[PDB]
Amino acid sequence: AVTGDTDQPIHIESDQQSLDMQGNVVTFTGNVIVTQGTIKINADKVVVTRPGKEVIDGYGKPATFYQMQDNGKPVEGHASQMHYELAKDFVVLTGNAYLQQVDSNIKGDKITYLVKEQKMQAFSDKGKRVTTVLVPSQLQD
Amino acid sequence: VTGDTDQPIHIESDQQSLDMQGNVVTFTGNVIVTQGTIKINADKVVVTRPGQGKEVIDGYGKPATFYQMQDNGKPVEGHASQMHYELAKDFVVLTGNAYLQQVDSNIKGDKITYLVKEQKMQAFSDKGKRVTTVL
Amino acid sequence: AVTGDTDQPIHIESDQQSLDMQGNVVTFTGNVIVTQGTIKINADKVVVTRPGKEVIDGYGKPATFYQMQDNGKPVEGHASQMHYELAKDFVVLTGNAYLQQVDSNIKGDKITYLVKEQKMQAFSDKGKRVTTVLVPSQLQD
Amino acid sequence: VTGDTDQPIHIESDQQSLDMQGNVVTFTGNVIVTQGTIKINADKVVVTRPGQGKEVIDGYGKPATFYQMQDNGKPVEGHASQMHYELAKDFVVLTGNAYLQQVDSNIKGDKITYLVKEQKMQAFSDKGKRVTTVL
Repeated sequence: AVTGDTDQPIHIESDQQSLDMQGNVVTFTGNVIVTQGTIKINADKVVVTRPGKEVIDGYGKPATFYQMQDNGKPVEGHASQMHYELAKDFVVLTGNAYLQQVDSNIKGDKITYLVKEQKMQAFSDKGKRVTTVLVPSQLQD
Repeated sequence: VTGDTDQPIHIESDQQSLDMQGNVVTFTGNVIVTQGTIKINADKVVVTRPGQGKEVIDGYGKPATFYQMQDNGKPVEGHASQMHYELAKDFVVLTGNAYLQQVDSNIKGDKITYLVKEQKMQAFSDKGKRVTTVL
Repeated sequence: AVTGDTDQPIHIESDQQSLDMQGNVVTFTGNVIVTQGTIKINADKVVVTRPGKEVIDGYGKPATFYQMQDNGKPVEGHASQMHYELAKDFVVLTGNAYLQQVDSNIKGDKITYLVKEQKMQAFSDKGKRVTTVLVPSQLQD
Repeated sequence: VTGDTDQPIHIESDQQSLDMQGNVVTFTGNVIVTQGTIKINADKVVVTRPGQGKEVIDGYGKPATFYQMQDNGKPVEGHASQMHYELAKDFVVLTGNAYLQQVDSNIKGDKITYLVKEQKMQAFSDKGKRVTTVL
């Protein structure tokens, strides 16, 4: 992750916005674009919660994720849902999830991504499988 | 074949963890690794790309299997509890009930060492003994 | 030689085994025991070659040779090296060689033994000699 | 001595061939046969044990020598080009420049026959003649 993204303001943009004062849930619908530094999430619906520290959930067909790494190369991925826990800098993709790095990619039903640890995990549902491919250092863009 | 090292690694598993700092990938649950003409089956696989040419594959299975086509069109196949493949040094090590064959040739032992380019196999025994029958 | 030994599988046993696919040389090291019927060779190292029909070379301190004869009596001998050519059933002992039959023995630097001919020859190096003793038919075991 | 026939045969040679089917041994190169109190030197020796009591020793030498102790403590010694000893019939035959002596007694001829138990020697001549001098 471009180190320092986390310390940036979270800019959201959408058509509609709903704000629920009791409960404290903010919703955005439309061409929802959420940006934080180089981080970019696109979804149809984005709901941000502050349980108790912010959490951001994105829903799309699919919801996309982008972020530049310290080396100038991007990380990209999509899934039915992007769960981003701001505090842990932890991104979870579920539902036909896909995540891509310059030297490797992963396809699965759930992909977790600890950004400030540079560690990714992927999981499959009963009857299904994870696909990982390591890109040879010469087929990399 | 010699050009397998430059081929992409395709892995299927029930789950995986990828440490991209320390360039290590761990796969578990009916893992199938294929890289060029290399196929590996195991319960757990660990692949390490220090820096791909210095790549290392470790496989753990009840039989855990290894397969690779050779340049002279003869495939190498074998199985063991643990399987270790150093692609840098074209070197395979099979441990625990190891078996390895290349068509008409074969060997068995508690540990098999297999130099892929030198085309030379070696079998070793624990507290036991290696044993063959030639006609 | 117990007639029919030659038609038996050659069983080898050792600690390590090396197999050299280019060249076609199989090596065995350790408490190498090679058996074929009643034939038994013990060595530290055994290398089997198929020039072109198998050949088996045994090295020990010394490498030993045993085989029961059709009459129930054994032939035994030892030397630094046991060269056994399977095709000709021809055993050569070299290096402080010794060969023993129920009624006779031979000590020399090289002893050849055509098993399927029941003929033995022994040789000495310049400056050395062969010793043959014929055992009286009453001092025989 | 009479019990020599039951004694082991010790032979030294540069080389030997032993046919164990047809019970024949051939020795070449400075051969030394010793059996009890029997010593034989020759370039080539052939010993045959049909079945040892029917043993036969043939010796070939430039002098080729024979030696055997007798029961009465007097040794028999002689030499010839060819030497033939039938231990079954206590019989020695020396051919070609034969010489044989037993202490004070002796004989010379182209062929000497020597009955060991009868203590009786005989000398024969080719196209020539036997010859002695008595004082």
